[PDB]
Amino acid sequence: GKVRTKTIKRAARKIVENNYESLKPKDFQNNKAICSKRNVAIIPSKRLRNKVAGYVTTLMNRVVKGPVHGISLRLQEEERE
RNA sequence: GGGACGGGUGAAACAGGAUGAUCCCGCCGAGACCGCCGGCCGCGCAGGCGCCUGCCAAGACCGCCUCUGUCAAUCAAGGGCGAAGGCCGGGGGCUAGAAGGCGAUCAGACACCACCGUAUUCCCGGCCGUAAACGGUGCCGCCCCGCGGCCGGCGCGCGCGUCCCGCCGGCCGCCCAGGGAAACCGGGAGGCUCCGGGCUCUGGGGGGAGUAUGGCCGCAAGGCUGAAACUUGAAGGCAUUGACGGAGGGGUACCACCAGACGUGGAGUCUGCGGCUCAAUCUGACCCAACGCGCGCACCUCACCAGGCCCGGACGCGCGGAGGACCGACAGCCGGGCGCGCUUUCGCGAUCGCGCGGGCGGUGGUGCAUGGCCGCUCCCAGCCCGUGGCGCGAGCCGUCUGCUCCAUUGCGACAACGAGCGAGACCCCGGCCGCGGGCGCCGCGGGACGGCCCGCGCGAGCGGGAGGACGGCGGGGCGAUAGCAGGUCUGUGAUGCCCUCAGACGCCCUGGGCCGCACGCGCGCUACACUGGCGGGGCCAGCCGGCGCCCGCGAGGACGCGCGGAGCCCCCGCCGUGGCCGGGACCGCGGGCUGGAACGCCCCCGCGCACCAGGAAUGUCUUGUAGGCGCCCGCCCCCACCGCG
Ligand SMILES: CC[C@H]1CN2CCc3cc(OC)c(OC)cc3[C@@H]2C[C@@H]1C[C@H]1NCCc2cc(OC)c(OC)cc21
Ligand SMILES: [Mg+2]
Ligand SMILES: [Mg+2]
Ligand SMILES: [Mg+2]
Ligand SMILES: [Mg+2]
Ligand SMILES: [Mg+2]
Repeated sequence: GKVRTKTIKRAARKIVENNYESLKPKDFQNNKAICSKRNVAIIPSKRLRNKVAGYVTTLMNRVVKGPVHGISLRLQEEERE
């Protein structure tokens, strides 16, 4: 499985926009661990958790290098003028 | 001049060439025709119109404080012009080319393709008078959204450009209203059921039939005009959804191909399927999507054939019955046998007997009356809902002519917005690691996620390299909407309606048959040998699993207890290319097992069929895979060339 279904992407986007300060991209361990938290998000199945975490890391580094539309980063401070 | 082919086709073959072709070059003759410029340019009443030079007459448009004064529009009759082909009489003869000839293609080809070639194509004079002669839209006249291009003429403005602002006329494109059955028109096909500007022509369901008979015209071919009888229930127009296409564009798959591998069809044989035979050889299914499939047929299984027992007829109503309803039997004959039948005479006692209503039962029929279960479409990626919008409407958008994915899987848009099903996720199995427990290795968890690096791409995602037990859908299960006259009434206390119901299609018993064989083929098995056959020896599997002693050559047999695994292969020798020690079909004595009963199955001696690698055709397959080798379960009294593993 390489193409990721819609559910993965939508939930991953929600997670990033919600928990951004504690998702360091480029690692598959931190993000998996954080997604394990129920205060963060709940995954019924192991494989789904790994899949979601992987997409979350790829989205997070894509964003840290160049933020995207549809994901809110509160960057006004450096673009509010 | 030079020296061997040239022509033509998808590929070829007829015609041409040492009598020098094809090719190069120069000259000569004749007759057609008028290119690239050439056009949402133009002219003309239409048909139609393209070399240079000269001559002749003509025409529309524009400009005008020119002239006349209703002189106009449309039109049967009548007159004139009129593509191409065709005809008459004269000229001319190069290309092409009806007819004709010939070579190919084809089952045929007198057609499409190739080659030769008459009339014709050209000019003069004259007939004919037809075309999808189409803008499939008659002529005159009025009003009418907006934008724009080109042609001709004239005027205004300036910074004088072949500038831009206008007017008339012409040729075009898009288009709001409006119109329409709609396609579409909008310089009208508008101003019209709110249905009257003027003139002429045509039509009244489809065929018969533009035919017959008359008339006029013409050399002719033919043109103009133009019925009836009879027959028929639809024929047609515009548009929607599907299916199909020897239509185009994107994709995809060893049930498709490339590259290979292993095979089948050639023999012998197991089995099933048609045909023949019999008393019966019981039946279902016939391209994918019937033919080792409806889970192993001596009796049952079993319907089919030859024969025979029994009522095992509930429950109600009417009549009879213990002064005796119904039921069994020793002995002798006929009967495969039975108190089956008969011949004498004993026994039993209401568990009922006859009729009428009313049952149960039945591998009997319709799978085209049905339920249920499968097969196929489908080893697919597709299917729909609420609100909203477009159309009179069936319907359309949502649900994608962009880029990606094996995938309506995703990125990014858009009169659509928002959800759902299928796909994924999901469950079983195996590879690595940990904990716990442990008669027997079996319970709970981690781990792999396109995660890291480098290239690209906004994007999702593609290519390469690592590290790791494993790297990119590892093998299976589940399986959308809608549908089929697919199979099944012979799987069932699943069933409607038919047929059978006391000489039974009920149930049971003895036999036979389903295996019978001039022949056609479907899935398989054994071989055609030296990469081998025989003998002796050594040795390791998993689904899982039972052994000792003694007789017997072996298959097997009598005892007694709980204990236990192979072929290929490797080593040593013989055989030595001979249908031979390859091959083991077929057949004759014999010894055993199961079973009430061998037609069934094993072992021993003997005989030793075809087969020398298999035509036209055709099937399957990408890693622990094909192929080769063997081992257990299923149905099973005995037996596996079958099927699941
Ligand atoms: C009109 C002549 C026909 C003669 N043949 C028959 C055999 C044949 C075999 C071919 O396979 C190689 C072939 O490929 C081009 C052509 C032929 C010709 C076919 C001719 C039939 C003709 N009409 C049908 C379709 C067709 C297609 C063609 O392909 C272009 C073609 O080539 C000239 C001719 C034809
Ligand atoms: Mg002519
Ligand atoms: Mg007309
Ligand atoms: Mg009217
Ligand atoms: Mg009418
Ligand atoms: Mg009519």
